[PDB]
Formats: sequence, C-alpha cells, structure tokens
Amino acid sequence: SGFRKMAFPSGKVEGCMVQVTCGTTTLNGLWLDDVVYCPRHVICTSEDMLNPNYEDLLIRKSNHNFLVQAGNVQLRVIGHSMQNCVLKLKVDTANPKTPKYKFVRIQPGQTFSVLACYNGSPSGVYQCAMRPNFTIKGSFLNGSCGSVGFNIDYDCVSFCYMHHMELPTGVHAGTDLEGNFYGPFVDRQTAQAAGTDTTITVNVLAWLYAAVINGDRWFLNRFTTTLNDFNLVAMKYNYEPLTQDHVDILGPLSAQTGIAVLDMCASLKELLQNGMNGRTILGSALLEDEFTPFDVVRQC
Amino acid sequence: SGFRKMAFPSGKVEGCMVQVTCGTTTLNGLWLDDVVYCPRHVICTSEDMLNPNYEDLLIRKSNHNFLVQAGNVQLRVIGHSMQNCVLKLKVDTANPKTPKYKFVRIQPGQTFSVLACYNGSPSGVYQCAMRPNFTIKGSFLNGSCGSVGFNIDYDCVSFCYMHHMELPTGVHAGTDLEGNFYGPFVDRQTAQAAGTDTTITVNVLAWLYAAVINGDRWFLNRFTTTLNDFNLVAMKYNYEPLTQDHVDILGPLSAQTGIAVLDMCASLKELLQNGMNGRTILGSALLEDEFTPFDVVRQCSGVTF
Ligand SMILES: O=C(Nc1cncc2ccccc12)[C@@H]1CCN(Cc2nnc[nH]2)c2ccc(Cl)cc21
Ligand SMILES: O=C(Nc1cncc2ccccc12)[C@@H]1CCN(Cc2nnc[nH]2)c2ccc(Cl)cc21
Ligand SMILES: [Cl-]
Repeated sequence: SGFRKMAFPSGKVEGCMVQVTCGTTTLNGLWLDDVVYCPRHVICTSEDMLNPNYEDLLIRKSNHNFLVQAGNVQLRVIGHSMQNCVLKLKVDTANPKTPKYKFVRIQPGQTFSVLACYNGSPSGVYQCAMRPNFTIKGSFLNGSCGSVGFNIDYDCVSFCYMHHMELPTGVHAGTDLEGNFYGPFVDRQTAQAAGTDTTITVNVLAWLYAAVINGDRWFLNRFTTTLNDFNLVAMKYNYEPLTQDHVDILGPLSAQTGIAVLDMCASLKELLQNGMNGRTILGSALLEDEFTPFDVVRQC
Repeated sequence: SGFRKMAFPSGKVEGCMVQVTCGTTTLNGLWLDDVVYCPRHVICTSEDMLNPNYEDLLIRKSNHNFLVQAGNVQLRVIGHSMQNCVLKLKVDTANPKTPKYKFVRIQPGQTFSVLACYNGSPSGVYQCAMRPNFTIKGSFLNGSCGSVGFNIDYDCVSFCYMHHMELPTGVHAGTDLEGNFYGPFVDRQTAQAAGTDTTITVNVLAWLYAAVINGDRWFLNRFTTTLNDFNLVAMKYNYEPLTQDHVDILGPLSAQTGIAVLDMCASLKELLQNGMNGRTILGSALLEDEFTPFDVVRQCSGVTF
C-alpha cells in the first residue's frame, strides 16, 4: 500500500554520464557505446546563441576542441557529427557500463525519470511528465544541460529526453535523443514562451484509481457522464480533453476497482466544481497529474 | 529553477541488492563485502510471526537453508548470525560493487532515499522523511522487505533504513542496518499502531526558503516572532517544536534569502492560523515537510554524487 512519486533506479544511466567541455562551456553528455550525445549548444559562444548557424560553427571545430571526461579519465574524441539539436562525439573507447538501451520519443502526458547532473556527475533523480505544452517542470540549475530523462523497460533503458534550456517562466525544454525538440522550441536565445499549460486528465483519472485502490473513496459519487459532457466541463478548468484512447487505457483500472471510466469522470467533475473541502487524496490537496495509467498499475 | 522531490542517485545501492529466499519467503538483502543483511522475519512462516522466537528459529537453520541470488548467480552462504532484527548471512564472495559505506541511524525529520526492490531487483527510487512517529509514508507492496533507505555523503553511501513491515494504516516500519527498529514497533504479526503523526516544522521552514529562492514570495510578511511564541502556536497545530539547533541549521538559507528564521516562522504561523486562501507554494496547496534544510541547499546549489 501507499503511493509515492517514484523514479526508476538511476544506476544504468549514472554509468553513462560524462562531462563535455567545448571552449568555455561545460555540460553533460550521455556516453553509450563509443558515442557521447550532448546538446549542440555546447559549441556556442553566447554571441552565436541568439541566431547560431550550428552547421557553420561545427564545421570550424576539430575533435581536439571537445574535452570529454568520464570520471577522472579523459576520453579521446575521434569524430563529431550533428543530428538535429544533438551533438554526437565519437570516442575511441566504448563505455563498458553501456546498458541495453533504446531511444524513444514520448507524447505529452508521458512520465519519465530525470537524472540531474552537473559536470558529468549525477546529483539527484526525480520524476517528470512531458507537459501538454511540451515543457517539463524540472529542477535544474546552470550546468544541468545534457541531463537525461528515461524509463526502464525491465532491463532496458529507454532514453526519452535530453535537457537543453530553461524558459523565462522556469519551465524546461529539450529534445529526444535524436535531437528533435519537444514543442515549438529552438536552441536559440530568441524570445520563446511556453503555451498555456493544461492538466493531464487521463493521468488525474489514473491517480484517482490509485487512491481508490489505496482505500480513499470519499470523492466517489453515484454519477456517470457522457465523454462529451465531461470534456465540456474539464476544458473549462484547463484540463486536457479525454479521448476514447484514454478511456480504453483506463480499462484495467476500471475493471480492478469496479468503477467505470465515465463514473470516475463524474467524480473528477465534482472535485473540480467543489474543491477538496479540507480533505486530501493520497496525501495531496491538489489533483496529481504526473502518474500515467501504466505507472499506477505498475506501482499498485 | 524548479523544485522537485529528489532522491540520491541509486546506482551505488543497486549494485548491493540481492534476493534472499528462506523456505517459502523471498525478500531483499543488502550485500556489502562478504555479508548479506536482510530482515530476520525471512526465517518465519505465517505461524511463527504470531509470536516468534527468532533465536530458536535461527538455531534450527543451516547455511544451505538460505538461497541468496545476486543477479543470475547464486551466492554460497557460509555463516548466519542475527543482530537485533537483521539477519546477517556471511557469503563466500565479497561484493565487487561494494561502495564506500557506513551504517547510520537517523533522527525523525531526516530524509533519505528508498530503493524499493522485489526479488532482489530495484524497481523504483523515492525520497521520504522519517516521520516524527517513526514510520515512513512509503510505497511498498508484498516482497519489498529488505529494501533500503540511504543518503549519499560525498562518495559514501550512509545506509539508514531497512524495510520490515506495513502497519494497518498503510504506513511503514523498519530498522537501521544494525537491526534496531525506528519507533515502538516489533517484527511480529500483532496489533501495532503508529502514534499520532506531527509535521516536521524545520523541514516546512526549509521548504518555504526553497519557495522564496524559486520566486514564490506571497506568504512573506513584515512580522517576526519569538521562538517560544512560535512553538506555542506550532504545538497547537500538531507541528513539532522548533529548537535553537533548527534555527541555526536554517541560518544559511536565512542569509541567502534575507529572511530571518523567526521572520519565516511568522509567515508559517499565519499560514497555519489562516490557510493558503486558494494559493499554492511551489505548486502545492499543503505545506511540504519532507525536505530538510540540507536537502534545500543541496538542490538549490547543485551538489553532485
Ligand atoms: O538556459 C540554459 N540552461 C539551463 C538549464 N536548466 C536550468 C537553467 C537555470 C538557470 C540558467 C540556465 C539553465 C542554457 C544557458 C543559458 N541560456 C540563456 C542565454 N543564452 N544566451 C544568453 N542567455 C540558454 C539559452 C538557450 C539554450 Cl538552448 C540553452 C541555454
Ligand atoms: O507486512 C509485511 N511486509 C510488507 C511490506 N511492505 C508492504 C506490504 C504490503 C502488503 C503486504 C505486506 C507488506 C510482512 C508480510 C505480511 N505480514 C503479516 C503476516 N502475518 N502472518 C505472517 N505474516 C508481516 C507481519 C510482520 C512483519 Cl515484521 C512483516 C510482515
Ligand atoms: Cl545547511
């Protein structure tokens, strides 16, 4: 019993964290096999940063301009290429701690663990969701660039995020491990603003099923709703629309607890209308949206 | 920017997790050097738990009754001894992944990371506080017994907790790595209840400084208070008393933000008597008490491990 925000054990990712230095910039790299992946902005001189031509800047670099450090050992860079917004530094040593891994691009609402690093050294591990506006609400200071987001597929690490930047509101933006940004963001200092964030409705419903499994039932009601009536209400509270895919995904939790999805949907409508009235759900006074249906089933 | 509940990187502890099987019970063990530590209740069946004589049960066991598995390799148990509520299985092979480590007993209010395991396999890592009532509000299913709580000090893992059981309210009880329980709990299937929990006041204050560092200032007020007046108000809302040690510990955060500890206490006093008024602090509608002052400085400064 109990319900916690839980990250994946970070050990397999720690063995991959290295420090990447290019001129005056030092950030983190992900060393997998004989390749170190890191944000391409490591080649910028904070003058290039506003409108950088990364192809032009990388063409002027040589392998000896990149200093890669894995622990107390300097790695030798023997090649450099760019895939979208990620820099790939080919090294002359394969990482012996390379786990079984895969590069996955995730969708909004999906959760993942972040291994926050500074100077190629892991300092903390936490849990995130890809916000509907494609930002992540992380905890990152200067030097965290190159920190990665991942999930563990029972032995295999699926890398889904690399941290690139912090937006003016303190939220974070980055890319998949193929360098493609999540969201309408670019790796430039140009004026960028995240869209208005919304609540991940399917995740809130998943978390309400976690509360029911844990014995919390006070928010349950005798009502059901149509999916369209629920979406009309939920959207007025800045909640994401719930699709038929989401309803289907909540099926196993619906079967486990005996509460139909549209029945739980009516509980959610009521909570949005009334608030909590001094009560908590799973020790929280707000509706939690960073637990997916897959996370709830896994944890419970 | 940002503030998250953050655990220590679990890598050094993952290399120590093994599966311990004794008869029909399977749980986790912590393999450090040539010894595997695990809850002594692994030697018990459903009948023993009602009233077990652990010395009598362990005397009837032989080294071959314990099956220790580190990954896909079976370890050979060459000795067995008991230290309080922990079982120590001496093995023929020293763990090559043994990190620099130390066994430490923590105090209520202190936080630590939990590496939740099942069948000697780590499945999740979460950060939690040792509640003032000595329970932990964990997330554990059957088979999690033997999962450990730790902190990382430079490059040294300080093991502070081993999970033993779940109380009727869903909260958890366990011991330090020397087998001594945290709290008035025993390792037996008996009617046990946790005491009434209280809020870790120093941690709430530390978390209010984290909110100020992150730009959330709405709760700040012009007022200050005496430590005695604050404690009289805090005692009334089931908050732990704040000692001069706590005030001193909050000193660096007080200096960093320009808000004196008793000045922040006056904000906390108002938050207690008046509530949040529909507002949030760090995205939370409740005052968070599972971040110590050291955790806040570490997170808002980037200390690495
Ligand atoms: O923002 C970044 N990384 C950081 C990551 N996480 C959390 C942070 C918290 C405080 C500071 C920096 C943080 C870096 C470096 C700084 N600046 C901003 C900038 N670029 N020139 C002028 N100012 C930019 C701008 C664009 C890009 Cl792609 C990357 C970056
Ligand atoms: O409670 C325990 N451990 C668990 C840990 N974390 C979370 C759990 C969630 C669901 C179930 C079990 C959980 C075990 C096993 C169960 N039983 C009760 C018992 N009664 N007859 C024999 N065993 C007891 C009783 C006492 C002790 Cl010390 C330990 C234990
Ligand atoms: Cl401090």
